[PDB]
Amino acid sequence: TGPTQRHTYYSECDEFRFIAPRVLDEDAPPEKRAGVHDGHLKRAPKVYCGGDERDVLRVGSGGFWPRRSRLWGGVDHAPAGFNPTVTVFHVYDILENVEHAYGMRAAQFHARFMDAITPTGTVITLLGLTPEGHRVAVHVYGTRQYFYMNKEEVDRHLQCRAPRDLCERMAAALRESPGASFRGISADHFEAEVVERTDVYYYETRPALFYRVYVRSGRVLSYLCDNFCPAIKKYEGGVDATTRFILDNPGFVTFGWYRLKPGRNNTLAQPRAPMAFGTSSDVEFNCTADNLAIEGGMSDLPAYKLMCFDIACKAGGEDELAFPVAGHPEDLVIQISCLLYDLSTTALEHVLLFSLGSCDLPESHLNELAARGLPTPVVLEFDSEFEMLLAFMTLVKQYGPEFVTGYNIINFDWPFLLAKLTDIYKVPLDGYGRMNGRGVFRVWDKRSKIKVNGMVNIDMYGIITDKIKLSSYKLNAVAEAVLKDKKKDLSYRDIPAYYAAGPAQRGVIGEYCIQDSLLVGQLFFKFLPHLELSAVARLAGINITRTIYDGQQIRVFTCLLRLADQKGFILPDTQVGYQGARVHDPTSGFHVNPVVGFDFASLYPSIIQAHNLCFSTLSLRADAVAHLEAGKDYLEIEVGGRRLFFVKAHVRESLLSILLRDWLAMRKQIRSRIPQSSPEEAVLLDKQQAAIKVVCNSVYGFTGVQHGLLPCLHVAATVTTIGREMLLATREYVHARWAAFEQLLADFPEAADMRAPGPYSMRIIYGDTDSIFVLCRGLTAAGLTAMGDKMASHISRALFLPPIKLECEKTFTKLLLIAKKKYIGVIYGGKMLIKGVDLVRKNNCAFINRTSRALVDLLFYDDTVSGAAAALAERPAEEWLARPLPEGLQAFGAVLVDAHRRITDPERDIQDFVLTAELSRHPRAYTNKRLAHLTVYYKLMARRAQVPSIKDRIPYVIVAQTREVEETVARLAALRELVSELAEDPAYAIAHGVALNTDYYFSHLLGAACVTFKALFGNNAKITESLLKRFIPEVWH
DNA sequence: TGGTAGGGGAAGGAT
DNA sequence: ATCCTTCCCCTAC
Ligand SMILES: COc1cc(NC(=O)Cc2ccc(Br)cc2)ccc1C[C@H]1COC(=O)N1
Repeated sequence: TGPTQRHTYYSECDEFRFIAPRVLDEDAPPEKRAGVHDGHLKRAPKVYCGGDERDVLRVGSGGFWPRRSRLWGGVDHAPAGFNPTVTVFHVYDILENVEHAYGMRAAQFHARFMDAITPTGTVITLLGLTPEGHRVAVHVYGTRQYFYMNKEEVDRHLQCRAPRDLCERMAAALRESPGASFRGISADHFEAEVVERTDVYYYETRPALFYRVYVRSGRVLSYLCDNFCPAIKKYEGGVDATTRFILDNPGFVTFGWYRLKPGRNNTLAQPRAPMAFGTSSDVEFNCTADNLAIEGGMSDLPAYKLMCFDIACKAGGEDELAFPVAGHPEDLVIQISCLLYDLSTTALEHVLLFSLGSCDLPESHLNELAARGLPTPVVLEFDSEFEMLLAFMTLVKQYGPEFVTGYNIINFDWPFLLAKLTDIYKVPLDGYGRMNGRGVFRVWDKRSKIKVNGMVNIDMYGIITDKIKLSSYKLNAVAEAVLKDKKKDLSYRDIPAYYAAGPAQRGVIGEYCIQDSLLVGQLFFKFLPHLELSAVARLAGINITRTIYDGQQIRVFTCLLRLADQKGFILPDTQVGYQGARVHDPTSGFHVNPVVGFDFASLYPSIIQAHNLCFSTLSLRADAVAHLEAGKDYLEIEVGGRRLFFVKAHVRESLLSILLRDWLAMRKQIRSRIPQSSPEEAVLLDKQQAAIKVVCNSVYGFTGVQHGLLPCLHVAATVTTIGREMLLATREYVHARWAAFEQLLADFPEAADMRAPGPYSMRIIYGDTDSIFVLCRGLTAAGLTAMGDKMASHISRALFLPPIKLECEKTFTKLLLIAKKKYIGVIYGGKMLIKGVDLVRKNNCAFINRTSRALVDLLFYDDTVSGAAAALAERPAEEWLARPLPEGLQAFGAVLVDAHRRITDPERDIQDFVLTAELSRHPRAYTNKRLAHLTVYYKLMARRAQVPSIKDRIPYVIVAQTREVEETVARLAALRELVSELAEDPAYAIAHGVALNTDYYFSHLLGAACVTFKALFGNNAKITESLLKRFIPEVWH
């Protein structure tokens, strides 16, 4: 009969816009080859491979790429008698769409589903694979969204006193819509129960009656909540139908192994006829939700496919050396490297190279690849850009990669390709996902996102930005840093030349793209982001896509929604806040005596658990808790100049406390199975426990997001206030109970074998949020760890309710208290520890980092300069503006002056002198507008360079003042109409031979030394700079 | 729709 | 000139 849902992906083409560079035409004179052919053409799109040629949209007998498609434009390319009986299947993503009966009356659906989507119904599509390998999609009918409104509040406000009345009023209100979107919608299209529930906020809140309204269309529900009865609090109206499917059917997950089973009236699932399909899948099914169950024994991934891809483009305008722009039809997409792996076997299966102008890849590349067990690359030759892109999208639709990865493909590759397919060549994308049409293929620019239905996009860029700490995230730098495999860099400045020389010098470009994509693939399967995120999704009841791109809040919200709905609440729709921690004012300096480091194990979550903090256990009014005994039944606490009451556990158990306790016991359970488990299983177990730790640390934050979903800043500020009180109490306890060594020996008969020469003292020296650093003069750092363990156990037992726990983690031999939240120390195990200083701050140049590192390394791993710090301590350090520095410090001078050498002596690496700085916002919204990386940004923009994406790190260097520098400064100032305007791209400032500001980098090295070593001189900065000048020849001051 | 503390460097105004 | 403010980077919990 034909398809029931029109396939919008291109399967036929007779005429297209042909654009291609004239540089590829050899029979043209070398003078008539500069421009770029652009114009309409009326020929069937074709692709060349290995001397043979075939139409792009030709599918069947002979193909150049692999194909996993069945339907292709109403053609059933499946061997007749293809009726694989499906029992179990894995699910990775879930689609939420709408289906109307009038539309589907063509398709031969069972009566049940047509009843489920009578006027309109919401259908939940599970996408995945069978164990055999078949692509599968099961359509779940019956899922209904629903939301609550207070009955006593609606009855009186809408002058109605019955649920059918509410149905009438909602239907009517939807009729007189702006655009008459819902014409003819009547009251019988809604279901309205009356049910008893309790708002989640405040303990005083008692149950009441709420209308529950069921809705079949996300559009209808959205419009209702947005402008129905704006004066009436609406509950759980944001809960989408997928979340209802997961929560209301207990046990289901958003990622894992399901099984079809008999249903309520001995109902079986029904397979769809191919002409009814709505996905690029091999078999599809219709079922109600009771036809589903979970399969338990299954634990391993199925044959999901991962496409890693990178692109490379060339300009075409008057300046072919500038950076391309997808909006200009002259700049074109020249090459696309595309490699497909199997995710269950982590094995590369195919390599493909789309190219404008045929080529042959270099032989060194081919030999390396063929020798590394990899497959034989297959090049695809195209005459136009449209044919190349159309073939790429046809590959995407036919092979149907369930996962897609690359590097910075969110801010460059996909937006370029889709801007080409959209603005220039006018191509619909809604079918080029998993759905045959009406799908999702958008790209967004507090985070950039890429959402493709049935296609999981994981940009390894973000993965590395979160997991690895670097100064710049160029793919080669990341490769050398993580795999220790350096590969060739590339720039657009070199691409046109390599293209013009011919097929071999363009095959070089192909080698570069394929090496990039191989590297990305290696990173991917080292970090396994798919398994990590899939485990998070399974934990939070949220589909993998929203797991990646839609933030954290949604996860905690979904689990809390599950628990509250289970326990009789309903979450109300809402759609520097509170005093944080106090850093213990440290008395600075170098400490050589043993230092002990205590800290709490998950302080904030344990506070929540112990004191039963929750939305439902909080109260702002005394009369609410005036009927129970203070202290024994509730906790009174003053937070932010206001009294708060938290009813204790035995009155009303906290929702947050339950979530935390269950998650924790779950984590402990799965971690107790790591030993007696195969490493294959142990990777999955570790990803699982990682996800659990993530959401557990996500609770408190979720509570503190003012104007977020379900915020309650009272809980957050109570948490912080309790933490501060706990630290203060720990300090005062250690001071008062163990001031006398008599007591130490008393509690622990182990300080006998630990009494040191000097006098005995024990005082808290440092503290931050959940940490205590205690000085132990008069004690030997022998087993200070193993005795501090019994100490912290004693403190926890004697001071804090469970599950609050204090542990002893590290004991320092020497430690440098620099300033607040900044310190360096040497652990008793010989390991160094650096926190807060410019050492760890990846915004400084590698030279000053290495220098300051050597300085501190000397300060800790050289006995003479350590004794010299002790001698600086012997005296008040105030007098030393006229006194001489002890001999031990000599070494410093040496290193310092070596610096000067490396600064001015050429043949040094300029990359060893680059600064970095992240571009936070869109630059138009800025208060100073006079920043280094902003200057570099605007200069890069004027120069038609690579405009940096909206949130990367920009590198830069500092120029010295010249006549050209000041002249161009005045000229740019007049065009717009010394301070650190001397900032330049390392690229431009190396090829133009620009010289660095030698004074600035030495003056900073002196500044970082001043900041790091002000501690040893009573923490005075001016004094430290002055007596630092005593390590530098005065001809440099 | 990820929280509060921090320190220190760059730039600019006020004392 | 000296400070004193404010913004901005990136840390530590
Ligand atoms: C690493 O330290 C901390 C990180 C955080 N992070 C966040 O709150 C970020 C966040 C995540 C998710 C959502 Br939704 C909202 C915000 C909070 C407190 C501490 C302090 C420590 C001390 O004791 C703790 O339990 N955490």
